[PDB]
Amino acid sequence: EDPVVALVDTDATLRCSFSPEPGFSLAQLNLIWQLTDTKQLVHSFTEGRDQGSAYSNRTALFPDLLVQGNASLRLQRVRVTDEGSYTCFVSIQDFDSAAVSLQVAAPYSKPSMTLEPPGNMVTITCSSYQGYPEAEVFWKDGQGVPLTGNVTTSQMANERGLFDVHSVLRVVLGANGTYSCLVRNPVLQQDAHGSVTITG
Amino acid sequence: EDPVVALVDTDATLRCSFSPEPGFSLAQLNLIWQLTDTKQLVHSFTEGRDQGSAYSNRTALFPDLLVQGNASLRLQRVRVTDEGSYTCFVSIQDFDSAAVSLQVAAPYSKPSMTLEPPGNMVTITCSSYQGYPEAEVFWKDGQGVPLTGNVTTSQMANERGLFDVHSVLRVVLGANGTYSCLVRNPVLQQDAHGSVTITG
Ligand SMILES: *[C@@H]1O[C@H](CO)[C@@H](O[C@@H]2O[C@H](CO)[C@@H](O[C@@H]3O[C@H](CO[C@H]4O[C@H](CO)[C@@H](O)[C@H](O)[C@@H]4O)[C@@H](O)[C@H](O)[C@@H]3O)[C@H](O)[C@H]2NC(C)=O)[C@H](O)[C@H]1NC(C)=O
Ligand SMILES: *[C@@H]1O[C@H](CO)[C@@H](O[C@@H]2O[C@H](CO)[C@@H](O[C@@H]3O[C@H](CO[C@H]4O[C@H](CO)[C@@H](O)[C@H](O)[C@@H]4O)[C@@H](O)[C@H](O)[C@@H]3O)[C@H](O)[C@H]2NC(C)=O)[C@H](O)[C@H]1NC(C)=O
Ligand SMILES: *[C@@H]1O[C@H](CO)[C@@H](O)[C@H](O)[C@H]1NC(C)=O
Ligand SMILES: *[C@@H]1O[C@H](CO)[C@@H](O)[C@H](O)[C@H]1NC(C)=O
Repeated sequence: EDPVVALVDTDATLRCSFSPEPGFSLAQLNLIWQLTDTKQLVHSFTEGRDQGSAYSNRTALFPDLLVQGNASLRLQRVRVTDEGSYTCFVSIQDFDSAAVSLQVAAPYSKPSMTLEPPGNMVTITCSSYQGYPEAEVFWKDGQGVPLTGNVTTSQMANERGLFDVHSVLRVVLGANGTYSCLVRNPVLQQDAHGSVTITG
Repeated sequence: EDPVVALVDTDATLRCSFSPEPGFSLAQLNLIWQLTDTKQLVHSFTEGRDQGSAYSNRTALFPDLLVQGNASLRLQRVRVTDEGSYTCFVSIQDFDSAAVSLQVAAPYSKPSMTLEPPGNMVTITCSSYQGYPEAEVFWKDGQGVPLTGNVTTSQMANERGLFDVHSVLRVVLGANGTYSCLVRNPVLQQDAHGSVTITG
């Protein structure tokens, strides 16, 4: 740049320039015109808006032209007082984002078993403590095979969000049956079991 | 990214990343970690400083590692409540500057001439009005040749900064002399003159 010569009482243009990326949008652009030496503010374009002229009320941008990278300032009704160096600061912000999901877990304790002590309906109870998230519960006999029966299973969360699972199987008996509870944590893939065996 | 699995009561790390330019410095970087859905603030690094953890007091950056582009966040003493998606916003600011100097000008009016009316010391007076900046003043005879003599020249600025120049030449007379004043504006390179001619 050479200096800009302006007749007193006329309007003048102070050049400034940038090269915008194809992405570009004015919400990115942050633009300050300042008196070089003092660093007093003259005109600003920030946060997708054209703020005013700061003190003068005699300055303007070419708001239709910014997006194309013209940050030149227009100074009106020039006067001796305006003489000096002006500095144009142009900051473009490129914002990127990434997301990350946190999955929380806790293990369930070894279950504790309970019943009402051979063609009779009896109830077995599986209780396992303080795991997260909700567990998958499986009842099965001693050779891995699902037990038939009515099972009620509830899972109750404490103050800290952790679950205690309480699962109740009502069965009719067979003289030699083992009965098992597997409490699974899907997320950790940890398995907890207990089992009663009934002969007599 | 896959999701991050954290045992309750342990510490976990949420990854985030950037690729910095060789220029790069932390005063450029603006960094927000937010709960994706709510958009509540978790942790920020702005204006060359690491602001705190926002609400939790359980979060940290790796401040020694930012400059290399690691914006990962450390979450401490994890709990069910923390479960969710987190979003990391990374804005880098590249600031450029240019300076432009405004040189103001105004033209001087045609000078007006005055004297005390042939081997006598007389005084001629050049007055020119409202120019800017200070002018160069030249006294000369009628064939372009500098006049010898004592010249006093003063330049006085009005309310608006503009100069009136008043230049006084004291000469001894020669029976046939033309006397001239050239008032020059260096900046505009406009010349203003007046002249008296003296026969009798
Ligand atoms: C940013 O956009 C600006 C807004 O359009 C551009 O400004 C324009 O620039 C063009 C090309 O250089 C100028 O065209 C020239 O204008 C002069 C007229 O004389 C000057 O004096 C009057 C005062 O009476 C004042 O209005 C201006 O300062 C004038 O420049 C002609 O002699 C030339 O032949 C030619 O037509 C436009 O005048 C100018 N417009 C304004 C309002 O300044 C600028 O070029 C762009 N900058 C960048 C970096 O891209
Ligand atoms: C940003 O910088 C981070 C700070 O150093 C980097 O984090 C480090 O990443 C390395 C490489 O992947 C990890 O090394 C692995 O760590 C695990 C240890 O188990 C995890 O569990 C404990 C909880 O008890 C917890 O401290 C962490 O979440 C652990 O990751 C090992 O099994 C691996 O073999 C290997 O050693 C560092 O542990 C990790 N440090 C921390 C504090 O997280 C990160 O890689 C950088 N990110 C980017 C984008 O560059
Ligand atoms: C600047 O302009 C506003 C109108 O937008 C006006 O209210 C204010 O008084 C002006 N200030 C000066 C110093 O001219
Ligand atoms: C966060 O930490 C500051 C100490 O830096 C402490 O004064 C403030 O009470 C903390 N807030 C919470 C909610 O723990």
